[PDB]
Amino acid sequence: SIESTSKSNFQKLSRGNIDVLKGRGSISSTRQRAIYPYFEAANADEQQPLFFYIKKDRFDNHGYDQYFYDNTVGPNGIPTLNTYTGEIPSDSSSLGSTYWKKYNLTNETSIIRVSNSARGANGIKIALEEVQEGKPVIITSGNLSGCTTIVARKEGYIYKVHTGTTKSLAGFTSTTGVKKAVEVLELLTKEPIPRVEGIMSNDFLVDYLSENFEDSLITYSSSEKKPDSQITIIRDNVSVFPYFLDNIPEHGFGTSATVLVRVDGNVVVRSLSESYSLNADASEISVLKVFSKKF
Repeated sequence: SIESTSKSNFQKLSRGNIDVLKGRGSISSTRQRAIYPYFEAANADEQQPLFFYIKKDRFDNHGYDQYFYDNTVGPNGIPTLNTYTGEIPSDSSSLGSTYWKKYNLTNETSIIRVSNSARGANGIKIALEEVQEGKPVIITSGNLSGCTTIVARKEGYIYKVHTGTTKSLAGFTSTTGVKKAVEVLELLTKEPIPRVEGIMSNDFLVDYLSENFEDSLITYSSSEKKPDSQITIIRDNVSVFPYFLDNIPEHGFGTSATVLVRVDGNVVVRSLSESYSLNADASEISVLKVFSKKF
């Protein structure tokens, strides 16, 4: 039953098993419910004037944060960063969700959804030690449609940033989007005055992550039509995963989910990025590429 299968899903997750998320689509909902783990968030948006926000506060029940919101979508807009519990991992606001609209992970699972901002990046910083046994945490990116996500670890903390644009600013994500993501990482790593003024590209992001974090994973779109997006440098402590590759999938989306679970007293961190294809009516999905990484 949905109930028995969902309980089984939870037990697998609570034991640090990330296979429970493989090939089941994106986890994404606009629901808002307070969760137990403390974490910090930040935003860097490229509007005029430029905008920056640092949040060292908790997300409360029933109530979006206007600075992590985009009123450009739907009859009343939608949040770009929100927290909720696992009884409903995905809802009708998510086109890349199938399995998670039917089955769940129970209310004992906590979820943090981090989307990109209108013209920039949103990011969070969470301590591994904040996780409690039997209460797994999932950081989800929602559906990726050209945007970039970054997951990285540094001195007991996991950082996850999602950058891109909701509008059709061609070439934005691989350039200005990178600048916004780096500014957010700087703000979350005790640098109140970030100064990222050089030439931006995905290569810059790889070089930056290599120099400032222990290990990281970049989930992005690689396109010859927008060469700044193509990575040409190699760094041993930076893994890269192109979920979109030059018009392939012609119709689809990417996913990025990171789990933090305390198993037998030790907090484990695993990340999973996938690429899916969608049919004309967007009613069925097919997994194409998968990347599994332990932090």
